[PDB]
Amino acid sequence: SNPDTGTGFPGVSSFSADGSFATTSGSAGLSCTVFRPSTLGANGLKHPIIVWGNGTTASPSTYSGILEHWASHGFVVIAANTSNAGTGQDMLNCVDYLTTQNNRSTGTYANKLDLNRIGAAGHSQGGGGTIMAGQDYRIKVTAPFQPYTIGLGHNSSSQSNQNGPMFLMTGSADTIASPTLNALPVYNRANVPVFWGELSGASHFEPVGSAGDFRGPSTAWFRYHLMDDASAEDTFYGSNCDLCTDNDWDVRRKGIN
Repeated sequence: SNPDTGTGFPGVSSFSADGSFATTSGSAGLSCTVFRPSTLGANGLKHPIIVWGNGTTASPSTYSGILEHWASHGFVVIAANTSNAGTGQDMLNCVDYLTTQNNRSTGTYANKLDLNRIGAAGHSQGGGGTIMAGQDYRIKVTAPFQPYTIGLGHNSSSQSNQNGPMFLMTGSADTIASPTLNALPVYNRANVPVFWGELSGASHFEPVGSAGDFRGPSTAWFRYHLMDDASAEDTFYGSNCDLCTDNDWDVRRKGIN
């Protein structure tokens, strides 16, 4: 038996493998898709939320592996349907949707959600959208996967106006959202703690589907910040953090030791 998280959720033996929760997916109104535990609210718990923004041209289903993976850990994961998530607006609309649905008398989400534990994540233009959305006071932490910030609705003003800590992921072989042009400015302008991991040899497609080597670390990040999972702290924090000592990763950290 792994120790429970600080917010009362089950502990896990692997961040890269499925959690304990059976999952389902479906519409969350006309503008969003949800991946979530089939049963919400066991043990009187309220579920944290991850909001997702798709890459350019993509749909929620492009990332169904990663999104259902987080759902299996206990997260209610809501994806904006749009293939152009760059302004962050569609993603923040997801928070509005879940807020409404949580505050209803009855419904799937009625008094089942922890609105104080919302994070955001996305790929490419959706990673840019994550940074745009990450300015909002309701977004506690972000995880942009290979963000595209040099066009497609991005406003670089957002980068110095983040609400909470960022786990910036890039691939060193990403030629679509080149990290020098797209991620280095984000890191430099950030007003919050930033953990930047650049996965060695990773292309722009690594985040697709089950998100490959980004899956485990992104799960650790949200479990740490949204679930107070102590066991995840050592992935990011301390001099010899797991990412820091793993040669697959090139790490830069700002406001984190």
